[PDB]
Amino acid sequence: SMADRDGKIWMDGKLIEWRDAKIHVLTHTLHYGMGVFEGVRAYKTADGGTAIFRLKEHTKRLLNSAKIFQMDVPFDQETLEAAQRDVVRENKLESCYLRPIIWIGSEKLGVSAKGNTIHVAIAAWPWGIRVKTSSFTRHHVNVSMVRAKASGWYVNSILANQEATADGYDEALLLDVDGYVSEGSGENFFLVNRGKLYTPDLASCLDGITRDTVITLAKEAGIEVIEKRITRDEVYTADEAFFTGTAAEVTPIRELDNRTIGGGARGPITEKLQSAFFDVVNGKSAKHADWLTKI
Amino acid sequence: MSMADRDGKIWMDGKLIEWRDAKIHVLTHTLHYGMGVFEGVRAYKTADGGTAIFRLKEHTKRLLNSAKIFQMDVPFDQETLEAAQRDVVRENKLESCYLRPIIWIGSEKLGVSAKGNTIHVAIAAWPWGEEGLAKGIRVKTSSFTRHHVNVSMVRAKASGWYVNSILANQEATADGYDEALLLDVDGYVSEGSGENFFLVNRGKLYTPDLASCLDGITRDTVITLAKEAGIEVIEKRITRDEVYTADEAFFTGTAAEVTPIRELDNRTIGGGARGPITEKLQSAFFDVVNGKSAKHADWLTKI
Amino acid sequence: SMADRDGKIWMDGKLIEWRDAKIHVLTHTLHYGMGVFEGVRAYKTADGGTAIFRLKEHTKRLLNSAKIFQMDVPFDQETLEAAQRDVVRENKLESCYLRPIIWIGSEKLGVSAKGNTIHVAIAAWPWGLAKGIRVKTSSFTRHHVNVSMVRAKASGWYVNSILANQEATADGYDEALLLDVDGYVSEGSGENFFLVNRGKLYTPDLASCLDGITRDTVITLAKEAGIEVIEKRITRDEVYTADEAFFTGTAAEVTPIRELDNRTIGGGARGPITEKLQSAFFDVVNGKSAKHADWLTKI
Amino acid sequence: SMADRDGKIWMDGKLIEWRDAKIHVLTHTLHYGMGVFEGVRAYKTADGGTAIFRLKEHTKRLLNSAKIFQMDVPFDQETLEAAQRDVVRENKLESCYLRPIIWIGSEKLGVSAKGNTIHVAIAAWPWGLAKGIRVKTSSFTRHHVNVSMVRAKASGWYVNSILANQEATADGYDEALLLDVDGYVSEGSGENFFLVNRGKLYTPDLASCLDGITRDTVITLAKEAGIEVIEKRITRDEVYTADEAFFTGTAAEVTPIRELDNRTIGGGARGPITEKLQSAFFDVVNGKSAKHADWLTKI
Amino acid sequence: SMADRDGKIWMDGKLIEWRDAKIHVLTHTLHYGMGVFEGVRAYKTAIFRLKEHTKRLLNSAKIFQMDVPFDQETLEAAQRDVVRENKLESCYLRPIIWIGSEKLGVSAKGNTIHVAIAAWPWGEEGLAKGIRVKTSSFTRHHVNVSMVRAKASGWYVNSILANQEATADGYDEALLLDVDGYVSEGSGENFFLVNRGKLYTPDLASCLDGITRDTVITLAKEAGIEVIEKRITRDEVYTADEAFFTGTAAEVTPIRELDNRTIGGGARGPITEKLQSAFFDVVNGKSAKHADWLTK
Amino acid sequence: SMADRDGKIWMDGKLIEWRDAKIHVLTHTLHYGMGVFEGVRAYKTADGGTAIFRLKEHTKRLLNSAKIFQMDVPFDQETLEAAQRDVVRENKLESCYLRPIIWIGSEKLGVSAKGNTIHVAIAAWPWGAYLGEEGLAKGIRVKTSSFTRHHVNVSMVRAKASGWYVNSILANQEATADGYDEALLLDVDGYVSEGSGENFFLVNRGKLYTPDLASCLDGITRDTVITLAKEAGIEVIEKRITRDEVYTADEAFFTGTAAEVTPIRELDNRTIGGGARGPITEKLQSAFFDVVNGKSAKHADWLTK
Ligand SMILES: [Cl-]
Ligand SMILES: [Cl-]
Ligand SMILES: [Cl-]
Ligand SMILES: [Cl-]
Ligand SMILES: [Cl-]
Ligand SMILES: [Cl-]
Repeated sequence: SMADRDGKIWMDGKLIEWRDAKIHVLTHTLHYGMGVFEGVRAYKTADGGTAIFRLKEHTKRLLNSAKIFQMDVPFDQETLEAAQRDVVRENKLESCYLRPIIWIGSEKLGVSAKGNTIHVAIAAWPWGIRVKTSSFTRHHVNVSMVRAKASGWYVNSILANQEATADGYDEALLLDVDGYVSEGSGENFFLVNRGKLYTPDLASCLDGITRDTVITLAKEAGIEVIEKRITRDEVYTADEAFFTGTAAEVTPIRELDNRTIGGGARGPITEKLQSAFFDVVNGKSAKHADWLTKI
Repeated sequence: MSMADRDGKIWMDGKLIEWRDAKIHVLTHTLHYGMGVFEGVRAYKTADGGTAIFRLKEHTKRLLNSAKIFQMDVPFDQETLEAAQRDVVRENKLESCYLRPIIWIGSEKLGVSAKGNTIHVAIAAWPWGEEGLAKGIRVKTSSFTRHHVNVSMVRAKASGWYVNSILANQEATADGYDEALLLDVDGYVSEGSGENFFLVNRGKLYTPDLASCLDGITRDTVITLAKEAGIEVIEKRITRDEVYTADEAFFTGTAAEVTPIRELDNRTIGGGARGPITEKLQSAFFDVVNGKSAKHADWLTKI
Repeated sequence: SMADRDGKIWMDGKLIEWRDAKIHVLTHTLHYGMGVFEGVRAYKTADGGTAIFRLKEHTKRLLNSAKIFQMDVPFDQETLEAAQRDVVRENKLESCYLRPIIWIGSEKLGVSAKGNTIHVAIAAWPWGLAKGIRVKTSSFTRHHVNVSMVRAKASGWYVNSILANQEATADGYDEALLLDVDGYVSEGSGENFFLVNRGKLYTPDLASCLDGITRDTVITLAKEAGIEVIEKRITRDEVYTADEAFFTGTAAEVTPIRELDNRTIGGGARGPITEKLQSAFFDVVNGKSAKHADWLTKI
Repeated sequence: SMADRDGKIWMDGKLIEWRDAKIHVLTHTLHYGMGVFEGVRAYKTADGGTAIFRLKEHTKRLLNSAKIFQMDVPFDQETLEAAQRDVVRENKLESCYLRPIIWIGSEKLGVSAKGNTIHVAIAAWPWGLAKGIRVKTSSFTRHHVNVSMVRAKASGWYVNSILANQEATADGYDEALLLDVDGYVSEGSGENFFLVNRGKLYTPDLASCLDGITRDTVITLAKEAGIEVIEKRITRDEVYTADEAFFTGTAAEVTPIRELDNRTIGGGARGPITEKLQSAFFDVVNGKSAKHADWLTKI
Repeated sequence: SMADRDGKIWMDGKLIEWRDAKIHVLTHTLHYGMGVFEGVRAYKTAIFRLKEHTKRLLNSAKIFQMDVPFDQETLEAAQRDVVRENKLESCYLRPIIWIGSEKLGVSAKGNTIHVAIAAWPWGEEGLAKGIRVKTSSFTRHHVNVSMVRAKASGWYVNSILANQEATADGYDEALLLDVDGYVSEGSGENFFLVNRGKLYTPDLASCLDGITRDTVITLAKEAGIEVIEKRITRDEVYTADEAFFTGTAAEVTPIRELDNRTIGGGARGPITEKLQSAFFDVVNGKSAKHADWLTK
Repeated sequence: SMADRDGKIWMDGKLIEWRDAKIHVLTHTLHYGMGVFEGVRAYKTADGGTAIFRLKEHTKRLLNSAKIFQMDVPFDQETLEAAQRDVVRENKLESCYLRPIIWIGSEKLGVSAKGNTIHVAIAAWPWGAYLGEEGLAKGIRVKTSSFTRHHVNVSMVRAKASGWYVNSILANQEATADGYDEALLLDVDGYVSEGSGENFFLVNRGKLYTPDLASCLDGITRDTVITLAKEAGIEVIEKRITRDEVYTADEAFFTGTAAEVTPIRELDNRTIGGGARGPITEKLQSAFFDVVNGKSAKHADWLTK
């Protein structure tokens, strides 16, 4: 169990024993879906030291998700950044994944309840493919607030992922309400064609930090980056395709809907970009030193 | 105080436990990812002094159907869950009350796509708008759009589904209205943030088709009573401006019962008060839930 | 010119000379399109009298159109039903067409002006069907129900109708048919649409189309004759393969459609259900129907 | 009252007295919505003179709007420019707002009227900014681009604006922001919409929104400051999390938005890029810019 | 091979030998998709609803403004003669109308409108136990892009794509949603669901106006079953009492699972069984009532 | 009749007599619409030679269309490039039109037949530019269709497939029935997509605008003109375009293999600009003719002789 572990969790202003990070079943977010979270990675750098990747941007995105929902968080940004470093340090972790989550408490359990506590907890733990286009449609931008990385949004991801894996695929790819490629269930989507890098415009899809990272490295590598509406059959005829996300970083996609992408192998743009990414997270990059925060 | 900090009994994973011991870890799958399902059920103090749950079979069927939509294997069958609900009312010494069964995904693995998590079940209950029911309420059309039927499984009564309802209800209430009315992605009226919507025009009863909206038990109840009153019930696509010109309008829901709407977007609905068909359906609904109907005695389970 | 006539117009409470029914170019409705109107007919009835068809319902729809716009009309329904009759009476008209219109006046220009006078004016003037018309499906799409309030009969909504109708008549067709934003048949540029197939009467559901009073009249008549009426989404190619089709409107009445997009509808002339409904309609407007006498108001 | 004033209106070829600018209530545009207008300003300049801002571009847009609707305007561009200056000059106006309007007359009052006169009239009259306004996202949806011709500045277009604007003001906000049919931000009820993020300027692509002359002025100024301008689909929650946001229009000039849907924008006052572009805009309209002197016409 | 067989095909007004029914590769329909066809069955008790199929055929040509140089009666007799001359009994008839080889522009007019009719002899436990269906990730036709009442060669690419998607992952058939996300139909069948004793089907909207559908609707009504045409969500299927497909090929086929969710008890439902039996009793001439649906 | 002619057609690996290139009526693609084709030109060039224009990209696109449909084409790309060339040479042609087509054969005729032969054929024939010459010089009259262009998750719009053309036939017939030269289709959202066989361009204030590659086809002639435009220093913008943007544009034109670069002088009875071929259109048309006629060192690899 992830519940049954030795360690420390930061909760509501202090470190507590991991197993004591409990709440009641009548917690608003459990019933109604309004809570926000992040996924942040720490890496063991070439130093031998450990640093968190883009800590500032992730924490700002967390507080912005809360802002979208008018959730007043009782901690400033600096407290939350320091808390995340503390969780890595006091758990004696090196390469790990951090999960900050902000949720609405147990005072009142109507839909419309106001006056519930806004809770915050932070835990951490140590830390090409075949893809199938999902029969489930990606979020509508005036139904769901797709810039807020919110607990309720993942039902659609779960459904899509479960569909893909039940039939033996590695991951799902979702189309938007107009039938264009939007994203994977937990990742942003990219395609390579004629030496140029394409990605769905920032419309229905999440505003990813790994996406932002890859986009910037591509421009610095002199690769043209185009944001546009992409049809499923552009993917089938692309030269390369890949996913980006905090968990997996850059994953090449060798097949969609049983149509081989390019030669079926990892492509040279995908490799150059994957390498440039490795250099930046292992702290072998002078240019992007400010993306790594040592614990 | 707080809903967590109470004396009584909650049924959880097969047994009654003390209320305060119904606890989950913060790394619980549903808390992070939104896939969980719940019901809201009412128990009423009936005309004969007793207590009875209203449409327990149908709510418990719907709960299990919601889990089925999500391929959540519930480790308890329907009969067990009906009996557990009656136990929670009994052992908390409740009369008129609200029941809240909830099924969620546990703490074993915390990826999006983790499989082999425990499917947990809990049932809590607690005791249970006089002006609104009599005079009607003021409703505002929301700027947020109701769920798309191939994005969200709108027949499944799911935790994640409610973000949209909170946002719409917060907008209405911030500007001083009683409730929100949401339109679907094509601009037709769908439903309230926790209620189904009806309108009356020239002695006929209209409701949005069972398209983007929840398949509501109170809705089903009111439609059956309407038909038993010889009232034509028509499922159709309804524009916001049909509402503005309707003879009457109202909401239905387990919490909401039958709540008349006297105003939408600052346009008065008919005479500005409870309408005569709304009152008739409201009144027949109250007879059925207070155990004063012989026809619908089978909708009440003594508890 | 419609402006240069003898006779009387009812304006803001009283009968005035026709030519004196004038407003300033800085009238809010002229600039910004928020005004509402109606079309109502009077007929010569079998007994030689003259009577307005469904006066109550037309006036209700007019005050409802205002209500939708939150336009506070300074006259009640009894007053506007009385005034309409007065306009027919004083202009010595028999068979004619009435045009009440309610608009926002001249005190303040600017989109968001509050405090303008809400004016009312009623004018009236003297006023295919056996054969069938040729129709063209428009390349312009009909109103979205959350952009325009389609239950309000509003000045601004008719830009769309003008574009469609001009597109049709420029290429030699009689009228346009408009599809909705989903590609399904909605209505003509100023009339509701019906189709007949295997003895049943179909018509687009009351979604984006106008709630026509002629539409309602003909639905009622159809039901009373034992014809099944079905309101559904209709594709253009159900029209091509239908047995009959027609339009309804106050000015139209029931007009048969013999061709859509150069595909012949049925045998290419007026069909038998259309004929029966037309005949039923004329019995009601000419005062031959005891059942429906309260649809006619004498004077 | 805007009808009851001293001054002169240019109408159908000549200056006439202001109160003589009258039309009949049976005027086609009043009933059916197809007429077009333009909003133009004259500003007092730094040399003490007075000039109209982008007269040539506003007049072209007006004539384009009529073209889109196939309204044959009986005056050429040069005549209409001279006419607008004559209206400013002859009413002894300095800082003012000018409103050329073109509409369809009174000869026939059917929907589909051929051979109505195309009328033209021009009037003019004398004519928050600092750390912003509070905006509410409308429940009404913005125009569909194949139902309404959104490039044509059309009387009927404004009914949607009036509805959104009244909804926002009724609840105590300053203005509405409208989403398009797909849920993306389109524009204000009378202004275009811009957001700033990470030192770049974003605006909804010219899709469902108006082709603004202030919008154009501001985009040009931005690019001349070396600010990157990107047209893209913008979600409402992108605005909640943006560094800055503002509106543009002829009447609004550049108005900062400090709050949308009770979410503070940035720090909740006017932002640095908005202030820069606002200052640049005022430098150009007050004639302090040699570079953009050809945007001003001496009166 | 279907091209290499003993028999007769009726083509452009006369019976020719089967292997003689040939066209050139520069045939307009082959390149541009505008052709129309039918599927008709004959049963051992009779062609089933020959008049109605032949009328739908001529209506499809009409929608496309394809002038067919034969009347309905001629085409009805020809179909009868094609079954006869191949000495067929239980069989499938395929009339096809297409556009010939005169001009290969998109916009070419003055191409010949050809007609050919073939037939050939004609899933028990699928009919008995029910099938496993997968909701497609391809969307069903838009009704102002494709003329969905016309049974048109080009309309079948969407069907093929979907069917292949479903079969590749081991399902029996695909189910397609429309552009709005509602249940439309299978790749060659109409869709029905039963709930609380009542029969539901997507409204005639994006779906094909099926002859088997119509048959089944009429039997249901005669049996006193309420039939409702409405928009249906995919999750309404998952929680339905019963579901099935109708089609000239599919007859009445139960659906026992959709997207790995069991429908009701996982077998053929009682209202499905009753409808399927009414259907087979009609096609095998065991019902006086509907005698005028069979030709002999 | 295109069936009744002297010449050679390449079919399933061989040159045979034109008239022998026959199939049965029971051919899957005739019934079900799954087949794919190209249109490709050859021109007589500056030195008396003749060359096929962008053969590489037309043949890669053909095979990609098969890919999208999962049609296993039994020849690789080289053989098909050479086969197209063979067919121009043997029929002794110069300025001509080539039509390769890949279709599903006659073994099984169920919808989901998954065992047919994948057949391939190439035909070519001559092209007379004078008959379309005045449209090229003076521009054409276009009518917005009441039919909507393909939805990108119903039809695979990057596959140039036999079945997509029903929509094009319908729109074209509607335009030509009422006396217009061509149709313009709007997409499911009301924006300008393309003509029934051509990509659409607009010019305004010196800049070149075209519909984003969304529901419209990824035209080789579209790509050719965008490239030439960028090389001439013209800003190119791919955006959503309303129909009233065309009514007020300074110039407009269609591109396509058949249509080359064809100006549009009127849409929906609204004159485009001065009502004649505009200057930018003329420049880009001349650059296009320069490239196809072998008058450009910059794009010499687009011609195979
Ligand atoms: Cl993550
Ligand atoms: Cl509830
Ligand atoms: Cl009328
Ligand atoms: Cl303005
Ligand atoms: Cl079949
Ligand atoms: Cl071509």
